Amino acid sequence: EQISFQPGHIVRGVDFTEDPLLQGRLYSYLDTQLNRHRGPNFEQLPINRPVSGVHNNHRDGQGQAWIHKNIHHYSPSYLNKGYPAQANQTVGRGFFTTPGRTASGVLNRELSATFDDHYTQPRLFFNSLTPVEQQFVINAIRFEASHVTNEQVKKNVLEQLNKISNDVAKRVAVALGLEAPQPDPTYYHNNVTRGVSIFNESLPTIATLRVGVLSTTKGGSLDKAKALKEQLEKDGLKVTVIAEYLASGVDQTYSAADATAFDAVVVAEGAERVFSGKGAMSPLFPAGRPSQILTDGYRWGKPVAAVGSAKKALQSIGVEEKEAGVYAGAQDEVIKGVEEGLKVFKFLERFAVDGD
Amino acid sequence: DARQRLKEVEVDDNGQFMTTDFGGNIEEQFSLKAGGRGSTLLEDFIFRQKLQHFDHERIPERVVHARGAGAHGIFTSYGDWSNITAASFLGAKDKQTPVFVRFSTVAGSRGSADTARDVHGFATRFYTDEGNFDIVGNNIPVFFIQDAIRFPDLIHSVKPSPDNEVPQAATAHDSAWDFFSSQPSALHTLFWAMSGNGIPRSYRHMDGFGIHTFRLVTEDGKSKLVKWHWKTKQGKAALVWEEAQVLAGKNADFHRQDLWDAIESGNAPSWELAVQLIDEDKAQAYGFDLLDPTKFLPEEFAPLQVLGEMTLNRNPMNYFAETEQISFQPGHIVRGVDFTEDPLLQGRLYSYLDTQLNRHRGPNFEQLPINRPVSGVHNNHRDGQGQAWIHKNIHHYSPSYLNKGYPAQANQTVGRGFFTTPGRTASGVLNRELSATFDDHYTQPRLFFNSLTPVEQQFVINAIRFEASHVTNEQVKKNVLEQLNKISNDVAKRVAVALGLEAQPDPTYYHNNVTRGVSIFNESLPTIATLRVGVLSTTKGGSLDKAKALKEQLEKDGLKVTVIAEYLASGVDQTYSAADATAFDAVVVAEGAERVFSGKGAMSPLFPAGRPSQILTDGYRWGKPVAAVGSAKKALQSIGVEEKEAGVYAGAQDEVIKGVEEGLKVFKFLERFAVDGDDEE
Amino acid sequence: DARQRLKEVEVDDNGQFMTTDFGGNIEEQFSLKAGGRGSTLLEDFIFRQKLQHFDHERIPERVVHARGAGAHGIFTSYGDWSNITAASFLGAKDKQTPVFVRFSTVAGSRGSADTARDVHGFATRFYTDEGNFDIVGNNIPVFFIQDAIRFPDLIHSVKPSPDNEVPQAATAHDSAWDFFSSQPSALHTLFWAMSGNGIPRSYRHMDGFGIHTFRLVTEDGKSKLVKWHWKTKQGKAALVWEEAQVLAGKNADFHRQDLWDAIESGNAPSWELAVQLIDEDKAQAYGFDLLDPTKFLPEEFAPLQVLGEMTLNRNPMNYFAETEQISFQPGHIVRGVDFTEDPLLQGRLYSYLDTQLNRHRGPNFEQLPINRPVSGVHNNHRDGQGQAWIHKNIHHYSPSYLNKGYPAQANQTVGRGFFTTPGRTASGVLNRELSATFDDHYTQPRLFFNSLTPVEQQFVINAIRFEASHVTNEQVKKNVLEQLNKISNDVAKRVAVALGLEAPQPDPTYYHNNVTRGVSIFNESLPTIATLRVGVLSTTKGGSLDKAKALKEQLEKDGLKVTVIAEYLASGVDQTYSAADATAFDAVVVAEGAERVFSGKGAMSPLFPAGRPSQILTDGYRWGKPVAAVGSAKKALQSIGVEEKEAGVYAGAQDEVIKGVEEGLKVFKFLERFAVDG
Ligand code: HEM
Ligand code: HEM
Ligand SMILES: [O]
Repeated sequence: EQISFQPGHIVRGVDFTEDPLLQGRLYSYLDTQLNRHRGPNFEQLPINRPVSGVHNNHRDGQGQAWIHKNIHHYSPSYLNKGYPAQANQTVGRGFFTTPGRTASGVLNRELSATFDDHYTQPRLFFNSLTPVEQQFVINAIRFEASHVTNEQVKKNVLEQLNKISNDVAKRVAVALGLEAPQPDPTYYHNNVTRGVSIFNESLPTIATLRVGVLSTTKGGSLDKAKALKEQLEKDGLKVTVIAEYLASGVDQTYSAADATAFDAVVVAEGAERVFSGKGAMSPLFPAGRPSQILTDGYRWGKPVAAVGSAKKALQSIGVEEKEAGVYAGAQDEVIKGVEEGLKVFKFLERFAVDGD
Repeated sequence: DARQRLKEVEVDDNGQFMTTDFGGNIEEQFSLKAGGRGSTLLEDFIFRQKLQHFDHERIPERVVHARGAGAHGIFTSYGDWSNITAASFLGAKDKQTPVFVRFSTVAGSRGSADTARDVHGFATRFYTDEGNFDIVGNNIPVFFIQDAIRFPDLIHSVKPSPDNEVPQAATAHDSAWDFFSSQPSALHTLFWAMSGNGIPRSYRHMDGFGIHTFRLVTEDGKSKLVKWHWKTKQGKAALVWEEAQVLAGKNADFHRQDLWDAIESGNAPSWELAVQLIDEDKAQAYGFDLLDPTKFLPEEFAPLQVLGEMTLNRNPMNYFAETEQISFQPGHIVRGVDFTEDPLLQGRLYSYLDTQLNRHRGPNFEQLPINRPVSGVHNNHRDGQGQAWIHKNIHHYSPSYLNKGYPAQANQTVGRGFFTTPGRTASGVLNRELSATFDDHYTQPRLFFNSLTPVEQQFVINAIRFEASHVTNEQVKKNVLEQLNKISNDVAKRVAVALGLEAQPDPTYYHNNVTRGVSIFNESLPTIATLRVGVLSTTKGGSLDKAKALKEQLEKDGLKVTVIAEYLASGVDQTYSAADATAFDAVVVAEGAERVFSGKGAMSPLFPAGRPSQILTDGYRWGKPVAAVGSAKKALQSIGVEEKEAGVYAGAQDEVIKGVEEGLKVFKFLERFAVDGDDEE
Repeated sequence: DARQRLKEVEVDDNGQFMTTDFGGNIEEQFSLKAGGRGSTLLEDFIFRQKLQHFDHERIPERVVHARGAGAHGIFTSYGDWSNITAASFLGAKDKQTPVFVRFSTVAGSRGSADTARDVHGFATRFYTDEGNFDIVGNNIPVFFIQDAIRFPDLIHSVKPSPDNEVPQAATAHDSAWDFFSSQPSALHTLFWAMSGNGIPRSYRHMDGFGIHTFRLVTEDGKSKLVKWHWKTKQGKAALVWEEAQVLAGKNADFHRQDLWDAIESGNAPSWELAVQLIDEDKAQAYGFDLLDPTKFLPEEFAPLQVLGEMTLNRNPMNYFAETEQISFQPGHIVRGVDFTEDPLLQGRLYSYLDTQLNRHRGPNFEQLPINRPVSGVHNNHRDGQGQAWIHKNIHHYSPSYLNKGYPAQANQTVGRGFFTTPGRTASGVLNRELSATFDDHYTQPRLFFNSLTPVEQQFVINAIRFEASHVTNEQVKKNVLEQLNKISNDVAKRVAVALGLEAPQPDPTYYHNNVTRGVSIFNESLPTIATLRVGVLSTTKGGSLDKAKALKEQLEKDGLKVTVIAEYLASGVDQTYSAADATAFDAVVVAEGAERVFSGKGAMSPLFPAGRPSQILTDGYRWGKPVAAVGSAKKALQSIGVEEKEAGVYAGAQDEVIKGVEEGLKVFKFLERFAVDG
């Protein structure tokens, strides 16, 4: 909470540029520490202290934590013998502004005309995402803009999106009940660039990813869930065994469990008894909670699985083993499948695209 | 070294390159500019981090006692006093505890003169091994008011008028004497402040008082009422008002320079810690209520018992970080000491904790190096502005299974915890009154006046005369007269003369009782070490060689000698232009220097006209020992002083040295001050 | 009434019962206690709200200029100055703007003496109808340093030594003169502070200067370089150092009481606002760079042109809320004015905004009554500590469809917005350097010294002699002499005498004999003696008091403040000898018959310190004041070795003394009583 970042925390060998956003940040971060720490000595706090040593003629201030020896706290001075001494580019490893930087032109309250294109690179970014990745962007916009009560603002938003892509504006306009505007091709283009997409690449490792194992205290499901858990942990996964209560080997109750906590959900064999009938109706958890966890995990694109007879749990929510990211069969097959699925992480086959 | 613990926070910049406050070597003598004669750039991070720290240097001055100075030292107990207190720092003979002491005035702001007339603060912190114990005292044993809720009224009335902020550091204005006359409990402290206690010669020449009755408590819970006393081993000594006034202009740092010089020269000042001890069942047995802070306990009823000695022998390294930032509290109490139901002390406990939030602008001020105890802090406090530690215990609450019970409760029988005096009780109705035992506002002011010497009494009357003559309102002055008349009809009569008001007796509280230990001028000093002699000389003739030999012999006795002349020739410490009699405790004219007291040598571009005659005149008129060697006798003659007057020494070097050193013990020669009735025909 | 807008925040407690800060009538003279002699209860909410507020009264003093006093007034424009500036408060003849001015010293803390020797602040706020415009000036036209990044260095060196915090409000110590000699740009302001400008008689007797070159800008963007000047209508007047030292102890409030009294008695002080105006192309035309704040522009090259007059006629009602809390800023600029590339001014703009965060502990200090503009505040700032308004505009951002564009942008053409001078350009490399045109630190100090009268020069010599003699380090004193030698060989030699050192050989590089007008104090008599003060030394015995009353009545007819002094406060006596000192008066007059307290029995009363009447008269003579005695009282003058034929000493009948004293007060200080080297 106390650490105080600053873009002006710069060292020899680095300099700024005339980026007008950066320029004002340098002022704002120093000044704002005076509010958050109500004093000028916040760099003396342990988490803010440098390791290299502080030697200057600053004194006093609220919460002054040091006692300075040098009583000639000024420069230049004969009485301190020139110490602390000036450092620059040539002596003392001092900071220095880049020697070649020049100023030229009128003092202005303006921005360079070179800044005026606000649409090309939004179009470039959208172009460089996968089709369902693109649909995530449009569905975010659809959700967000649907909260705007003012009609004119919504049309203003559409007018601006239409300058990025006519198809984006058309697809957002449907959610808003607004007309598809006519193409404004000035900034349209089809170029792509690497390194901006998330969903076009599988994960380099699955270590620390979380597997929820839905089990039950009745029968022999928990012993199988423990065996499933110990194998998954060998790959560096964090595995939570879930049941009706905290029996031996249970990490969490159904009452406290949610699919949002896990990157994969697998039903232990025998636990299909909590997905329909009497085992699904219990005072120890909200009605339908095990089915809701599997439904959530499926609908949010996670790897989902069931071992042996627990395939019935997949059937009870209309999910088929045919599907990508869905695994059934015996334990070793489900383990290998779930582990492969975590590399994919999100199975975008389960998300509808406009006109698909 | 009493400052030893502070060495881990000390910063040495010698031999180093300049840096920012976040590291990185820099230059910070030129702003970054857009072109040769261009404007300064916002990206000059070096400029802004430099000037931001400058712009935020100041913190609020103390709401009272803003003006003062302090030093580190050692307290040594003279014995194992566990028969009267469980306090650790008093638990063994020759047990040593580091101290810090700050002295101060009260009314004036941070930059006002040391030699204003005022009550003086005398605050000691003991860094004991069972926490910080503070005795936040004054150089006067009684306070103005009886209930802490009245403190803003007193302080508002003696501080400057709120419309023009006039006058600085002075009680000599309408509102102060309106309050003194409307709130007669104030008359006792007023008399003390009108005496030598109001204009002491130095911090080292003051006694100190806790004022309040406190309690000492033993391990088994038995208690005794106690008054704290500091007895100066340098002797009490005071100026005269007409000299203190000039000194306020010539050297506003007179007292803080005095203490700093005494410590640097190896003449560390000392005070003995002494107590008066009273049985609980005798709290109301000495003619007043010992809960009443407007009273002191006469030593004839309970004598002083010395417990130990404090010696102040280290100056601070950075005044701001140590002296300005230190936060005294009467709530800084330890096992073996307890409070009393004194209604003034009661509210102080709240007020000194609260005011730290204003001065330090955060609740972690006890983490400042000068405020930290040496004994260790272990509790469940967390966060706060400027939190300087990183706590390991994540279970920051009690009671708790998870933290195993630690940090654990300490009380009377476990962990040497603090405990309130076990026998203390409350009885009666909740009330907004004061006990009728507090009613007498005049008897002890009269006892104090009765116990001063005749010229000392005249100093008191002349201070009131000076102060009350500044009161513009006629009725306030008459109100002051009526209240003074209740203490002493003669005092009221003699004050009335100066005010042009009419002199009748009101004898309800009159009496003739005296008590010891409240006078200053009835006793000579036990040592003249560190006292200052100004040797007036000249650069023409042989006077300087003689002045140097005079200085040499005087310095052998521990005196600080300043040889003065027209310019800084070899052997001269100060010029006449820069010299004034207020800086010295005695003035000696070196032989031959009589040439600068008349004729050509007295009119020179190098110093103001008449300056050597003025230094000698001031010195004589202010009661100092004055002297002239050999032919310099003529300088005494030129100002009309005779060679055989008390405290005047003429003759050869050896007898002058001897006479001056004897006169420094007397310190002030009071036959030079007229007393009412002296001028009658 | 200049204070009219402040009347809605004034609070009258007369006729009322005491309350808490949250309402409810209370008593607050007794703590709540458990039993008759019992402990105070935590539930005494009355006690804690009263003491909490007292406990938190103090705010940090100003980092510099901590010691000062101020007043309200009116500024009146003498003309329509639209030909040189778009500034609205200068836009019509007889246009009136409320002002508040604070005067100050620099080094001392809040309780330090007014008559310490120092540079003096002279800060003026115009509450214009287009925002607050501050001229944050000094009583001296040049500053110590050339780049704002060196301000902590200067101030640390002048302020008390950081080990013991000694000395208070004084440059007379090692670190300051080490700095003056290590940083030679400081010598010009140093000389000014060593002159009468360092010990002025009153705030009302100081000129004022913006110091920096600014720009005036017309509606069409044309600009002129400008120097701001305040010219006192009371005349410039100074004390002598040996007098200012005594006055520092006898009345630390000498200057703040002088201004308070003058306003309260109907003697409102006035200053004329005047400018020097030069073209852009003159920035380096006069042998120095006009961006250099260690140089002033001689009036021979550009004369003063008066624009209007300011008169201070209202004292504050609450010092703290008005004088203490007011926050000046050179950034308080309005349309029609612009900055220059003065590297000292440049950094001030950052510093005064930032420091308010420390002094007021929050971002809303402009909302305080003394800081508020009269022209209205409309922007999208919100929240912050102590937010005192309730904003109606919920769309607190721009640009925005939903707020319909309001508040709207204002610039040169729309809405009378501020605008930077359109022709200003930047050229060259980013640099941490100063222009070589800033190099000469000695010519103008010499010019200043050359332009003082011979005794006025001795005062500067004797100030340096006094100051430098406190420097304990031998080499620093030698470095001082080497730097003084570059200004004047004679100055160095005369200074070296007091130091017992040998002055270096002449260094003629910067020597010259040029003089310039308007920088001297003692070469001009005072234009008015109104508000000047006469101490009348009388006695209660005999008929002296009646004559002193008649002498007082006649003197008051010429606008003088008269204090009749005697042994005690008899009828007609203003002050006792015990309370009196010569520092309080501009002239001292012994009333006939009062010679009886200068010798014999009458001089030995217990009612005052020995010799007090003779010391008052002695002090007044030696400090250069007009002194006089009526009739038989000339024995008092003879008792101190002074005689009637001297300049500024008057004797004879009452009619003769009054006429002589009043004309002597115009001269103010008689310089024939001060010895000059040689
Ligand atoms: C016997 C009565 C009193 C004595 C001997 C006394 C003594 C002192 C002393 C010596 C100081 C300055 C300590 C230092 O040098 O830092 C001080 C400060 C102070 N006093 Fe008192 N005082 C008394 C009464 C009171 C009362 C009744 C109150 C309020 C209820 C009060 C409130 C304060 C405050 C708020 C400070 C400022 C503390 C700080 O800023 O650190 N005093 N007092
Ligand atoms: C020509 C040069 C300067 C002049 C004429 C000048 C004048 C003044 C004056 C008159 C005040 C007192 C305002 C008042 O009465 O409240 C003041 C205060 C102050 N000055 Fe300057 N000064 C100068 C240089 C500087 C510089 C170079 C800096 C820093 C870069 C600086 C920083 C400050 C600050 C921080 C205050 C305190 C303001 C406040 O607390 O409200 N000054 N100055
Ligand atoms: O300043």
